[PDB]
Amino acid sequence: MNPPPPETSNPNKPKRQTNQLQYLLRVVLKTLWKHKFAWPFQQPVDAVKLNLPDYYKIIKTPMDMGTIKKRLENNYYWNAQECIQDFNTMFTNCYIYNKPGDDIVLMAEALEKLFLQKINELPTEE
Ligand SMILES: COc1ccc(-c2cn(C)c(=O)c3cc(C(=O)NC4CCS(=O)(=O)CC4)sc23)cc1OC
Ligand SMILES: [Ca+2]
Repeated sequence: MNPPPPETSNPNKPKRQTNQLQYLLRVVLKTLWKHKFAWPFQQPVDAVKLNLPDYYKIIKTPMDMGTIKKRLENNYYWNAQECIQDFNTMFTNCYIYNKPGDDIVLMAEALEKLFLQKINELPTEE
């Protein structure tokens, strides 16, 4: 079985919007989401459908851009660092689970490169 997906809201977690969080949704996530290689990362890994019975034996901190998108839309994060951590977790999971130089790894590496280019212009907190 698949695990439940990561939460995208939590009534006990303080919510916030900041201009860096806006930029993460409006520019960074937008750019990655529309990229040709986004598709394997737009939703939680369906280990059942993909026949990966060991995926969640190995990956205990799953993350995907669909979750990140909903979190941003829900103002789930307190700061940009929390969101950046989620992107980094998503990339890292892909590197942990897959052989180096598998096509999925190259895709994640391309998205990570673009991610860093886009966050290079993250605005100051105003
Ligand atoms: C909607 O279709 C997909 C949705 C998600 C994925 C996918 C996403 N992510 C993040 C992964 O890490 C991932 C890993 C996958 C995979 O098949 N890996 C195995 C084959 C390559 S390996 O031997 O390096 C490790 C085991 S499929 C997949 C692949 C899909 O189609 C191929
Ligand atoms: Ca392949």
